[PDB]
Amino acid sequence: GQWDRLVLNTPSFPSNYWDKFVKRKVLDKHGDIFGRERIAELLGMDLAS
Amino acid sequence: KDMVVMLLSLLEGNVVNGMIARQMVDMLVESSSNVEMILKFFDMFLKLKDIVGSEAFQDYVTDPRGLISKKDFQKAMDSQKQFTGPEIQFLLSCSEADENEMINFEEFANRFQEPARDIGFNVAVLLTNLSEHVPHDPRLRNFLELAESILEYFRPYLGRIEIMGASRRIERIYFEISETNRAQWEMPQVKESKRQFIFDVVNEGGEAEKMELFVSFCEDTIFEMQIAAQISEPFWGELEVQRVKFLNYLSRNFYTLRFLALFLAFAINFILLFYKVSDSPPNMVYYFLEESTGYMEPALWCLSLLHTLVAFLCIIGYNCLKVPLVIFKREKELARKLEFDGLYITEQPGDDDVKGQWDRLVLNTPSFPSNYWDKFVKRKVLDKHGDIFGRERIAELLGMDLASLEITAHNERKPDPPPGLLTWLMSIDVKYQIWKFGVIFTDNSFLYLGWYMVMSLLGHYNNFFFAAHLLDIAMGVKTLRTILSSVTHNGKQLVMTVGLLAVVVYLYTVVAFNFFRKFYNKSEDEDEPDMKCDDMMTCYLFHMYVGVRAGGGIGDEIEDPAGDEYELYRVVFDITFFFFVIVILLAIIQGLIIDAFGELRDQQEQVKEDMETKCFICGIGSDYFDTTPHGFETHTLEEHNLANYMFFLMYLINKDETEHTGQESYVWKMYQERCWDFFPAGDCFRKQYEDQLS
Amino acid sequence: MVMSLLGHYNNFFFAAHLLDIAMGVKTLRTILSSVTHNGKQLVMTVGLLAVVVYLYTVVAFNFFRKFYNKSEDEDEPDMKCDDMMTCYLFHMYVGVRAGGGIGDEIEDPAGDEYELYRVVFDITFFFFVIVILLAIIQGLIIDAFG
Amino acid sequence: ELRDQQEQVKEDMETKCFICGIGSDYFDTTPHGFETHTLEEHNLANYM
Ligand SMILES: Nc1ncnc2c1ncn2[C@@H]1O[C@H](COP(=O)(O)OP(=O)(O)OP(=O)(O)O)[C@@H](O)[C@H]1O
Ligand SMILES: Nc1ncnc2c1ncn2[C@@H]1O[C@H](COP(=O)(O)OP(=O)(O)OP(=O)(O)O)[C@@H](O)[C@H]1O
Ligand SMILES: CCCn1c(=O)[nH]c(=O)c2[nH]cnc21
Ligand SMILES: [Ca+2]
Ligand SMILES: [Zn+2]
Ligand SMILES: [Zn+2]
Repeated sequence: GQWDRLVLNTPSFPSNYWDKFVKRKVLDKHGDIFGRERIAELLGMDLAS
Repeated sequence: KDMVVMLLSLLEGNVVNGMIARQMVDMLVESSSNVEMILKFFDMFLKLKDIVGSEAFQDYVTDPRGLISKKDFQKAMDSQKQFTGPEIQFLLSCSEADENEMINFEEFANRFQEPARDIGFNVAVLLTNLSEHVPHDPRLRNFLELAESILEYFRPYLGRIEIMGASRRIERIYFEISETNRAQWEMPQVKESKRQFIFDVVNEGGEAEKMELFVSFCEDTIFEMQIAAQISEPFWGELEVQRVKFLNYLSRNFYTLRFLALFLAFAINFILLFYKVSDSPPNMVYYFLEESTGYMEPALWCLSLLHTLVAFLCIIGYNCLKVPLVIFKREKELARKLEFDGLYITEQPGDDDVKGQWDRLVLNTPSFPSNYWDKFVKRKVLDKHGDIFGRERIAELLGMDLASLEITAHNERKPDPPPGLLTWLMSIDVKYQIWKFGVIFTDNSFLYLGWYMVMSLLGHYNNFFFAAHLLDIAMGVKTLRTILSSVTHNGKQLVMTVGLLAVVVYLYTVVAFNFFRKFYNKSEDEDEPDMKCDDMMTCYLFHMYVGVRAGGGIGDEIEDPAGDEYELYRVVFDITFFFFVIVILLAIIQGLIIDAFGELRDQQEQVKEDMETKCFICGIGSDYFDTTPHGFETHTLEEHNLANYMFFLMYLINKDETEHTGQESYVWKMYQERCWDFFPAGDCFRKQYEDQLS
Repeated sequence: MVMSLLGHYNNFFFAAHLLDIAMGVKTLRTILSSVTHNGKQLVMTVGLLAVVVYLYTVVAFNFFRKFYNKSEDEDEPDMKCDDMMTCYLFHMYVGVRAGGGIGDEIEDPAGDEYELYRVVFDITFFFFVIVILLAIIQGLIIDAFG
Repeated sequence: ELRDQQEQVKEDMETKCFICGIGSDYFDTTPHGFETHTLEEHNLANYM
């Protein structure tokens, strides 16, 4: 669990796993309570893009 | 809350799809709007409590003093998106904003929580009861959906059980569980005790006394919970408070002290490996350390002192932590025997029961119910058995003052003995203390720790006695306990096998002493002969010592019989010795150990299978429940969880009798009478309402 | 791969790759799994064996030193239990490997004031160490099979 | 073999009635049903 923190911010995270949209799904699920910008920083996401 | 209690009382003894429940649902439907308003009140404030702790809110709150402006609060609410605009306006109105429009969100959140918890819990109980007794009603499912947050919040605190009620019908009971009770239950020691109790009742437990054993386990667990609470941390009085602090610290850190003692013993023996013996100092030999550093002797001295100190502290920690449960259990069983069995009134122990004979001392003692709660057991016994066996006689047996019994009832008297050393000495009850000391010295763990302490003290006299404390690794490690238990399991059989081995060797020795003496010379020098079988005792010692240890038997040691008139007799002798003694008897030992392994394994496997296949309470199999998906899991977690029965017992004990409901009073009276018929056996709510539920 | 590369430096490192037969053969994996199943228990049993041998070594170092001379030449004596470390090594090395225990290796106590003490010492060593603890190992393996 | 013989005897006696052969489950449908059956209803000592 500590090691897996590195790959969260990586663009290539869902490289072998099919779901490429899991980051946006998590942002939708937990953005309101935990902050959209904060989730984006955690997951390497560019809110504008 | 009172009105909801009245409604729940109306629902007492309510069958599935009952008229009263359906009319309650109709009333709720008629009052739907106001019910929704109430649920919205509760959910708004519950959600606010978590939102204000949410960090996102902390992002919006910039002000150092912890206050949040009305505008920033509104922005945070809309960001969370869980609230509507009207709800945010209502929250702002309820906020006690100062003239600067600044709000203290902490107090705003904490204000309505505590007042509304009881009503929230009772509303959840009402809705749960109604849902379970009217399973198919969209009008009720809508209310439940509105109350989802409340039910989620109160889920850990809602305990449900099933009993056989006065109506010959299974009834579900809903009650409240305290967070402290749940935490104390979840403590690891309680879990280990639960595992041990389950293993015992499943491997060597009778179904008839299963519920009595379960109730006793619950009582003991409550007592341990009290002990844990007491020891838990948040000029004679000053000395007393530091003393209790020190004792509580020892009790809390008892196991760490045990591990520390083990580590110290290991270090001491590591050092002891370095001794050497020489005639000269560094006719009578000298034992001296050998080290280049030279710092090792004082280290050993210190380690010995610390080990002894830790042993003494472990004694104290045991006496403070675990002895009280021993005394509580012993007092409880004696009280129950007196009240119900009438042991010392009618039956009288057999004189084969040393414990029953020992317990006579404490009957007449004032301090008898010192650790056990019931202080009135003596008067109860006097009422029960006085007429047949004599009130004065019972009073003499139990140390009771018939006159003072009446005065205690007439009014309270205060004979204030201001605290003093002499007053404490008077308070000491010699007979009770002696009985208690006998109990403790009989306790095995106390004996082991005392042996530990004595061996450390002797180690100070001779440092090599510190090696015995390395045997504590057994008790330290569960794996070692299991391995040793494998041997102990068939230990009596092993001793009998050894005795048989001795007997067979004795017979072989007789045969040798009579017919085969010449072959037992163990001397090469012909002038001086050393005959081991010229005497029977020497021959027996020789056989038992060399032959058993040998792989081929005695024939390996004794002289070749080739070219002798008794050659065939001796080869039979030796081969039979080899086969019977070396092969079989040893093989018997190894097979006993192997069988012990399998027996322990199958015990654990059987316990696990019984717990996974059947309910501990009702005994109904997993198949019936699994007819419904996850049915057995739901049954063992919700319907018939034993933890919930324990929590119910605690809840009844804490609750006032006048507040008791009909179900609670029924179960309480049956518990006091020690009747366990209310426990559902062979029946369940599902089975009873099978057709109505579906 | 590393063992092969080291094998190029010294060809004898290629023997380690014969341990791959385990993973190659399912039967070998099952047999080895029988041991691994109770491996922790086996290690604990070995530790207990070491502890008991240590206790016996203490007893010998205190009371039975004279019996631990392993030299026939009287002029030069080789005493294995004049030091505790040497005595422990001697016990763990010879006694366990022996079938009758340490008594097989050390000198006959006949005609000595401590004869009965030593026969108890040797017989108890034999029964507790050689018979039981080993038997515990074999029973653990047997139980793993079942 | 001897161990499993004893265990099987004990399990058979605890699960089924010596007389009727009906299992403990049917009787335990009623609380303490098997105990009542083996002590009162179908006690072999009473037949003797
Ligand atoms: N009446 C019952 N109440 C509770 N559990 C029951 C009951 N009847 C059977 N069980 C079985 O007991 C199991 C309880 O879990 P278990 O004994 O594994 O302990 P635990 O509290 O979950 O934790 P741990 O495994 O750490 O000890 C349930 O999953 C179920 O299999
Ligand atoms: N028809 C039956 N009659 C009596 N016992 C039966 C019958 N069917 C099964 N049993 C089982 O036999 C048990 C009888 O008890 P058990 O065999 O342990 O001997 P006991 O007379 O109680 O005494 P002890 O254990 O000292 O021999 C009953 O508890 C029940 O488990
Ligand atoms: C551990 C003792 C707790 N307890 C109990 O187990 N049963 C009771 O009837 C009672 N009355 C007050 N305390 C009680
Ligand atoms: Ca009342
Ligand atoms: Zn059940
Ligand atoms: Zn029958």
